[PDB]
Amino acid sequence: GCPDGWTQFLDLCYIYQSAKASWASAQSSCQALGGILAEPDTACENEVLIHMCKENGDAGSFGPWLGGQKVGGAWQWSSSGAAFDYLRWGPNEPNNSGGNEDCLHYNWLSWNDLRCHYQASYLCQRAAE
Ligand SMILES: [Ca+2]
Repeated sequence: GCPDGWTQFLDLCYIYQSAKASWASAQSSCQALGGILAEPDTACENEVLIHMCKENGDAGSFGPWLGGQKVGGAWQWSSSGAAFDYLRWGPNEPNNSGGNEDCLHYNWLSWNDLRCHYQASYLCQRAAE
Protein backbone atom coordinates (compact mmCIF):
# COMPACT_ATOMS: atom_id res chain seq x y z
CA GLY A 1 0.00 0.00 0.00
CA CYS A 2 0.78 3.69 0.09
CA PRO A 3 0.73 6.37 2.78
CA ASP A 4 -2.62 8.06 3.34
CA GLY A 5 -3.44 10.66 0.68
CA TRP A 6 -1.10 9.15 -1.96
CA THR A 7 -2.52 7.66 -5.21
CA GLN A 8 -1.62 4.05 -5.81
CA PHE A 9 -0.81 2.74 -9.24
CA LEU A 10 0.40 -0.85 -9.35
CA ASP A 11 3.56 -0.89 -7.19
CA LEU A 12 3.94 2.91 -7.16
CA CYS A 13 2.53 5.64 -5.02
CA TYR A 14 2.08 9.16 -6.38
CA ILE A 15 1.29 12.53 -4.84
CA TYR A 16 0.69 16.02 -6.37
CA GLN A 17 2.24 18.93 -4.43
CA SER A 18 0.81 22.33 -5.28
CA ALA A 19 3.54 24.46 -3.74
CA LYS A 20 5.69 26.14 -6.39
CA ALA A 21 9.33 25.15 -6.49
CA SER A 22 12.31 24.84 -8.79
CA TRP A 23 13.00 21.40 -10.20
CA ALA A 24 15.80 20.90 -7.75
CA SER A 25 13.84 22.00 -4.74
CA ALA A 26 10.96 19.77 -5.83
CA GLN A 27 13.33 16.82 -6.15
CA SER A 28 14.78 17.36 -2.71
CA SER A 29 11.23 17.44 -1.29
CA CYS A 30 10.24 14.28 -2.98
CA GLN A 31 13.43 12.70 -1.66
CA ALA A 32 12.55 13.86 1.85
CA LEU A 33 9.13 12.14 1.32
CA GLY A 34 11.00 8.83 0.63
CA GLY A 35 10.73 9.03 -3.14
CA ILE A 36 11.67 10.91 -6.31
CA LEU A 37 10.07 13.32 -8.81
CA ALA A 38 7.67 11.14 -10.81
CA GLU A 39 9.15 9.36 -13.79
CA PRO A 40 6.35 8.23 -16.12
CA ASP A 41 8.14 5.57 -18.11
CA THR A 42 5.04 3.80 -19.40
CA ALA A 43 1.87 5.03 -21.09
CA CYS A 44 -0.32 3.91 -18.18
CA GLU A 45 1.85 5.78 -15.67
CA ASN A 46 1.53 8.92 -17.77
CA GLU A 47 -2.29 8.53 -17.90
CA VAL A 48 -2.47 8.32 -14.13
CA LEU A 49 -0.26 11.40 -13.65
CA ILE A 50 -2.18 13.43 -16.22
CA HIS A 51 -5.39 12.58 -14.46
CA MET A 52 -3.83 13.77 -11.19
CA CYS A 53 -2.94 17.04 -12.91
CA LYS A 54 -6.58 17.48 -13.99
CA GLU A 55 -7.75 16.63 -10.41
CA ASN A 56 -5.57 19.44 -9.05
CA GLY A 57 -6.34 22.16 -11.51
CA ASP A 58 -2.97 21.92 -13.26
CA ALA A 59 -3.95 20.82 -16.76
CA GLY A 60 -2.89 24.03 -18.47
CA SER A 61 0.38 25.80 -19.06
CA PHE A 62 3.25 25.42 -16.58
CA GLY A 63 2.08 22.14 -15.13
CA PRO A 64 4.05 20.14 -12.64
CA TRP A 65 7.64 18.92 -12.62
CA LEU A 66 8.67 15.37 -13.53
CA GLY A 67 11.96 13.65 -12.88
CA GLY A 68 13.51 14.02 -16.32
CA GLN A 69 16.45 16.26 -17.00
CA LYS A 70 18.82 17.12 -19.86
CA VAL A 71 22.39 16.32 -18.82
CA GLY A 72 25.26 16.76 -21.24
CA GLY A 73 22.74 17.42 -23.97
CA ALA A 74 20.79 14.17 -23.56
CA TRP A 75 17.56 13.51 -21.67
CA GLN A 76 17.58 11.10 -18.77
CA TRP A 77 15.52 9.99 -15.83
CA SER A 78 17.26 11.50 -12.83
CA SER A 79 16.75 8.52 -10.45
CA SER A 80 18.73 6.08 -12.62
CA GLY A 81 20.52 8.27 -15.12
CA ALA A 82 18.81 6.02 -17.76
CA ALA A 83 17.91 7.45 -21.17
CA PHE A 84 14.26 7.66 -22.10
CA ASP A 85 12.60 4.77 -24.03
CA TYR A 86 8.89 5.79 -23.80
CA LEU A 87 8.38 9.45 -24.86
CA ARG A 88 5.42 11.75 -24.59
CA TRP A 89 6.71 15.09 -25.89
CA GLY A 90 4.08 17.62 -26.90
CA PRO A 91 4.06 18.91 -30.45
CA ASN A 92 7.31 20.63 -31.34
CA GLU A 93 8.92 19.75 -27.98
CA PRO A 94 11.61 19.63 -26.76
CA ASN A 95 12.13 23.05 -28.42
CA ASN A 96 14.81 24.40 -26.09
CA SER A 97 13.18 27.81 -26.09
CA GLY A 98 15.86 30.22 -24.95
CA GLY A 99 18.55 27.60 -25.17
CA ASN A 100 18.25 26.67 -21.48
CA GLU A 101 15.22 24.36 -21.10
CA ASP A 102 16.79 21.45 -19.26
CA CYS A 103 14.04 20.00 -17.01
CA LEU A 104 10.88 18.01 -17.77
CA HIS A 105 7.34 19.02 -16.76
CA TYR A 106 3.75 18.81 -18.00
CA ASN A 107 2.66 21.66 -20.27
CA TRP A 108 -0.95 21.24 -21.35
CA LEU A 109 -0.77 17.61 -20.16
CA SER A 110 2.12 16.73 -22.50
CA TRP A 111 5.86 16.61 -21.81
CA ASN A 112 7.76 19.85 -22.24
CA ASP A 113 11.24 21.11 -21.65
CA LEU A 114 11.43 24.09 -19.30
CA ARG A 115 14.15 26.08 -17.56
CA CYS A 116 14.98 24.30 -14.34
CA HIS A 117 14.36 27.20 -11.92
CA TYR A 118 10.89 28.01 -13.14
CA GLN A 119 8.64 27.69 -10.08
CA ALA A 120 6.08 24.96 -10.83
CA SER A 121 4.10 22.49 -8.80
CA TYR A 122 5.38 18.90 -8.74
CA LEU A 123 4.59 15.17 -8.67
CA CYS A 124 6.41 12.68 -6.43
CA GLN A 125 6.57 8.94 -6.63
CA ARG A 126 7.64 6.31 -4.13
CA ALA A 127 7.54 2.54 -4.00
CA ALA A 128 4.49 0.91 -2.47
CA GLU A 129 5.28 -0.89 0.80
CA1 LIG B 1 9.86 23.87 -24.36
